[PDB]
Amino acid sequence: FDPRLIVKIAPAVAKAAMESGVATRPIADFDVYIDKLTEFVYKTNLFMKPIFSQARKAPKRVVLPEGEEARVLHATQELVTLGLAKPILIGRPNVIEMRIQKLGLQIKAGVDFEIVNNESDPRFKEYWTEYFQIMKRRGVTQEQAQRALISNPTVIGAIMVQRGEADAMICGTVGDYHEHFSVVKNVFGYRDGVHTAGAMNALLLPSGNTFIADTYVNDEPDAEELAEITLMAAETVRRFGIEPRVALLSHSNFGSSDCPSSSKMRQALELVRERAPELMIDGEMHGDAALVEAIRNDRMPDSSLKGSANILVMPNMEAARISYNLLRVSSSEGVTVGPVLMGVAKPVHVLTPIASVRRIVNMVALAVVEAQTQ
Amino acid sequence: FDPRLIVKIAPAVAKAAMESGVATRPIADFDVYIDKLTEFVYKTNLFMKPIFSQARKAPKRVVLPEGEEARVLHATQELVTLGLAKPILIGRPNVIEMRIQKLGLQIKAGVDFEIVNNESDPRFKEYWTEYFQIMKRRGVTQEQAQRALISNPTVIGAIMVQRGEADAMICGTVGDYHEHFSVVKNVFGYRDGVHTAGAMNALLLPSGNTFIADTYVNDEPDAEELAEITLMAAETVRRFGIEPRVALLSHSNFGSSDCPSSSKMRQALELVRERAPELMIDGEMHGDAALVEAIRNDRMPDSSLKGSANILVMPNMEAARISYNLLRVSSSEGVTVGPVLMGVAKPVHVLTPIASVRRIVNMVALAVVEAQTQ
Repeated sequence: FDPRLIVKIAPAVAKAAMESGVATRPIADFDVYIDKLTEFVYKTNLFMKPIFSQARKAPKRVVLPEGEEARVLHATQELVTLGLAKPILIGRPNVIEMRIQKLGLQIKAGVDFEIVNNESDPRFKEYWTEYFQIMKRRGVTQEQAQRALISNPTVIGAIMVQRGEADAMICGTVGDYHEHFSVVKNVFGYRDGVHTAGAMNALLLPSGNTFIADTYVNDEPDAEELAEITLMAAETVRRFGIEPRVALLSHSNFGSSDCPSSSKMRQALELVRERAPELMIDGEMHGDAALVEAIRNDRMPDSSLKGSANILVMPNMEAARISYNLLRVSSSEGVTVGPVLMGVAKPVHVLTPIASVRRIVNMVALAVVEAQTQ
Repeated sequence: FDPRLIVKIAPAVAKAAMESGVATRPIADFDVYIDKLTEFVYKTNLFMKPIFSQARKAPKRVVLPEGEEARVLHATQELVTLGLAKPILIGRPNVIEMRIQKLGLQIKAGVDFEIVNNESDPRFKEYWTEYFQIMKRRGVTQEQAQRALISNPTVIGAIMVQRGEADAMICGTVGDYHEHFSVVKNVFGYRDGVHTAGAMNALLLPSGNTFIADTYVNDEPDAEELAEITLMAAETVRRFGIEPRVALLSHSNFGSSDCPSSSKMRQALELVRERAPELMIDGEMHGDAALVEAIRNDRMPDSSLKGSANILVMPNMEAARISYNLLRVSSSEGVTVGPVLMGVAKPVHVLTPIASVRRIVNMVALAVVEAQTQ
């Protein structure tokens, strides 16, 4: 599936046909032919297949709090089959075992996956003591914390990953985003060198692999907070293998409106350019200007952004979720990646309850993959 | 226990002893004497003894969501013994039975009291569908509504009282106040004719029995919200039998400060007088001027407030919660009543984790007494 196939074969075939004397239309723009063939290559990037392969090379421990949920179970089987990770499901062992037989799945407790029982836990005193020492000053009493471990699976899995029992965690298939995130932010803490976190959702457009952030974390991100989001999203996209072409989006077209929200983007731009000059980024611009090069070159030819931009940064959360949701039904394509969490010290990702099992498998892979590096 | 006993006996005995001539000091001012002893009656009224008796005549069904909690268990015994209410406890039936045996209480499940098992109840599909129809537009998904009924005890009892299966409810022994209250407000609804909710805590004091509001519901009540809190408190205290002496406390003393906090009080004072002129109330005043009649008469001769006040209204919850918390340990007396919820349509109250067993006993009684009427 190497992309350079089209770049090398079709010109060498057309030139050999032009010379062997069978071609009806020689092409004068023989170098532009080369350019067009790269335009296909920027689009349709295949970042998921390698990610899985490195996951197979070093499987890690992954906790899934919603063990009783059916979508979690279908993925645990697919994970054990492909050899990606060792899943630890939290929940009631009896309801999980009964549901597995109802689904027909062949995965079995104690071997394929390890069940942690929220009601009965031998380390139950250690987990609420750990959780209490983290939340004692944040308004969670001891009597609440014990009730917190039995009630919220997400709290249990967080304590495990911090202690070292589990290596990564994926949750959020049941429950609103901010209920899980609050647990994650408090226990794991911000990654060193970072003071704000962000969510990124991936979608496959006619424009190619395209990203949106921040989706579920920050309602009105700060100018400085928008900068830390862009940098991390650029690094994560680089880590997938795609070239980071960033675009700060707004209702204002390159200073057409001087409102506080459009002004916020332009300040963020100057803070990013000093931190990472090598990064390609330009704003603020209309959405269309970020995806269609022809529109951006008419509004400003000197712009450093080249082509369709793969990373899109939204001025506020509302612009993100309204755009991302509408686009998912507008460009029907398979789920590449769910809501990526960035900026947390331990490898964790949180999903929405409308995520497919395939969406779950991918995110668990992305976690194990991130968990190998430390 | 009649208060009028010392009102008529002690003067009449004094009048015959002066006629007999054996008295050494004649109390020539009998009417002043009558005023002195009627004041002693007014300061110390039990206001619980009639309540308990009323509960004994008609015990009602009370649901205590945190049934496993030991303090609830201790109170359930005294409720069964005194024949005050029909207790329905929610929790894991196995832990309750074990703790009962460790505690040595004579209450027997299914005999003295009824238990509803949170993990399994036949009336589960009906309850989550009932809670979902109230909370579908308030951010509760179908899947969330189910999970709430298994692990949120307060939600279970709320649905019962609204259905009619249970007559009243007493909760809050475990958890922050606002968690339980949020459940209560959305399910039961505001009482008709009221648009705000009020919490009242009572301490027997040197000045007498005294009430304070609003302690937990509203962090910064506006002017009309204070007025409604006042009127409800005057109604509730009149039920107790103590005549209502209302004083709107503030840092300003009768206009010493023109800041918005003091301005809010004065407006409410005019609002209260227009809605019901009969109530005895004067504001604003220093804290001390509401208790020592000597201090108030010096700042305000024609003050309508006469004597030590018993209903102190606060400008903001912080002043209230700090006043009541400081006085509860500076009085060191019987608990009387705890946080009295006012404005809710159904007979409900929420307590604090520091609530004693006597407080739970007294408060469960108070609720049974509320349930006799409709």
